[PDB]
Formats: sequence, C-alpha cells, structure tokens
Amino acid sequence: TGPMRVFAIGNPILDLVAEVPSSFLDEFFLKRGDATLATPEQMRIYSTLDQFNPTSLPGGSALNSVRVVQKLLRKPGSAGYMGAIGDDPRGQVLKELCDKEGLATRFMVAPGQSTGVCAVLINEKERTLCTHLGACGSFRLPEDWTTFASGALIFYATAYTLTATPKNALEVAGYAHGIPNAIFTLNLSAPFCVELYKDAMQSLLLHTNILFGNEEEFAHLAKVHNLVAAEKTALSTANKEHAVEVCTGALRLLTAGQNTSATKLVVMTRGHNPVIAAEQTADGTVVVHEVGVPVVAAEKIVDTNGAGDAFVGGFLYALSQGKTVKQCIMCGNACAQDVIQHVGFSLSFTF
Ligand SMILES: CN(C)c1ncnc2c1ncn2[C@@H]1O[C@H](CO)[C@@H](O)[C@H]1O
Ligand SMILES: CN(C)c1ncnc2c1ncn2[C@@H]1O[C@H](CO)[C@@H](O)[C@H]1O
Ligand SMILES: [Cl-]
Ligand code: NA
Ligand code: NA
Repeated sequence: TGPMRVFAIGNPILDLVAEVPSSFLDEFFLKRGDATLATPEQMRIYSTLDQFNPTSLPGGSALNSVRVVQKLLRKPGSAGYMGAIGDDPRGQVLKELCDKEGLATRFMVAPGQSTGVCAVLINEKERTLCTHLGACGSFRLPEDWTTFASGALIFYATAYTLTATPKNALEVAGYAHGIPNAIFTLNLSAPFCVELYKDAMQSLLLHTNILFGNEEEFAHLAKVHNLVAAEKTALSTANKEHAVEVCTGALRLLTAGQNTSATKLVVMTRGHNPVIAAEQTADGTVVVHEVGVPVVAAEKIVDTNGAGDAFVGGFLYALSQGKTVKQCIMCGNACAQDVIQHVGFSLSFTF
C-alpha cells in the first residue's frame, strides 16, 4: 500500500546460519573466511548442514539492503523488490519471511530449480560463506515492472544481478536515464563482477546516478578501466589522496564528461576509515566528501559481512528523505555499525 520509495532487483537467497566444527570446513574443502560459490564437490553441503541445526534468515545482498529501507520506512510496501526463486519449500520460506516484514515483492518462480541458498558457517570467530544461486539465475525482469514500481524514484541493483543477465539492470537504468529526478544506483558487489562484466558494466555506469563500492571493488574498477596510471594502480586506498583519485576517475564512468541536473555520485566505503565520495554538482564542478566513521572497538565487531549491504540501505533510506550526501553517508554508517555488532545481517529490533 505504499508509497513505494525504493525499487530493487536482486538474487533472493535464504541464509542458513550455523556454528560448525573445523572438520566441516575441511571435509568440504572450504577456506575459512572466504565467500564462494558452491563447487560440485560441495553439492551436499546444505543437506549436511541440517545436522548443525542452522537458522533460516532472509539473505541476498540487494534484499538485505531493501529490508533495511523497509524497516526504516515502516509503512507496508515502502520498498519493492523482484528476483527469481524456485518452486521448492525454501522459496516459500523466503517469501514468507519477506512478507512478514511488509516488503513489496514479486518473486518469479523457476520450475525445477532450487531457491538461492547461502551457508553462513561460523567457526573460530570467522564466517565462511558458500552460496548456490540456483533459480536466481533465471530472473528476467517482467514487462510490467514499471507498474509494480509505480511511484519509486530510487532504483537499485547490485552488480551481482549481472550473473543472471545484465539486461535486467540495463533495463532498470535505461528507464531512469535522462529523467532528472529518477535515480539509478548500483553496487559494484565483488571484484569478479568488475572483470567478468567489464563492457556491460561500462555501459550500465553511463546510466548510473550513484555508484557504491568498497576499496577492493574500486581497486579492480581502476585497473580494468585504467582510471589511474599504472604506477598508481597498486596504491593503498587507505591513503586519502589515492582514494580520492580513484573516486574522481570512477565518476567519469558515470558522467562521460557531460553535466546535467541529474545526480552523479561515486561512494567508496573504506572499512574503519572515512567514507570518501566524489560528486558532480549542479554546475559540473566536482566536490569531494569525507565522512568520518565512528570508532567501533575490535572486540565489539562480530562480523563485517553484510556491513556494505546495510550501508547502502541506510544511504538509500536517507536519500528517500531528501537528506544531503553527507547525511546519507552518516545514515549508511549508522546502519552498518548496528549490523556488524551483532549476529545477522538485519538491523536490530531496537534500532
Ligand atoms: C552472485 N552472488 C555471489 C551473490 N548474489 C547476491 N547475494 C549474495 C551472493 N553471495 C552472497 N550473497 C549474500 O550476501 C549477504 C551478505 O552480504 C548474504 O546475505 C548472502 O546471501
Ligand atoms: C574497525 N572496523 C573494521 C570498522 N569500524 C567501524 N565501522 C566499520 C568497520 N568496518 C566497516 N564499518 C562500517 O561499515 C561500512 C561498510 O564497510 C563502513 O562504511 C563503516 O560505516
Ligand atoms: Cl543481490
Ligand atoms: Na550536474
Ligand atoms: Na551482523
């Protein structure tokens, strides 16, 4: 019942979270603390996980981010989402978890395929993630998606959606492009997305209003698109000056040297270090933002998985409220810091 403020596409994934012994990692040839896609030899990891009584929680990067938006906006249908699920029990579990939070969803069913699943394996204070996309790969944006999304001016896709087809994110960005107050936003998602989808992502960036990413994603973006000279490509983004150059070079992938009234903004999260952003303002001049990250002691950080997803959700919530760039970054920081200080990738009940 709306009004819908944010619309996103994603890979809808059920997260199965469990504490496992080290022999479980070893049996399945997992490297502790990595996040991978399930290999053939890892086929039975999800069924085998049942002996460790896992918890079932909604996951998927973009779904995490819009669930943050919906939690903060509170009214049912404040955020909308589409993706593909299987015609299996897991898909029903995920759908019902999303419905109970009031999110507006349309999940396309792929007969015969299994709903996306991610094993979140806890072991010696580290998370090890193993994801099987299944039905997520079948997603094809329906012809009436703009009607489902009616009223939303903020659109979001993760570069992870390119693994089904880049056409979904290109269609969503294509609708927003050239509309001064339609904002298409994109997450770089992972280093591999930057290389694997280089030319589709170059086109997509020309249609993008806000680009989010972390340091390693942007390092890969700078290398693949020659954004900085060879001599700078291995420089640390923990260095402010380097981070600023990378963001400023990435901004040209969004603006193509043009200046309109549309939003054109690149945001680099930097872990504990200040968020850095480069913005093309109304008259074409580029402004650089630096927003300090409140200190959180090592002892209080449970896990940083999901921090970026929550950052983006907080940023888009604040953007829907007409807040400034710096306020949107501060909201993203607040959401991310909540999530890293407890188990789970959702905002706390009391947030
Ligand atoms: C395409 N891949 C690898 C993925 N596509 C979308 N979401 C993913 C993902 N691999 C892991 N996830 C989700 O990442 C969240 C933590 O940031 C987890 O909820 C997990 O489901
Ligand atoms: C000490 N560390 C690692 C950190 N301390 C404080 N905030 C953190 C953080 N690592 C990440 N965050 C927050 O999550 C966002 C996305 O990584 C960072 O922008 C920051 O808000
Ligand atoms: Cl996603
Ligand atoms: Na402008
Ligand atoms: Na957490």
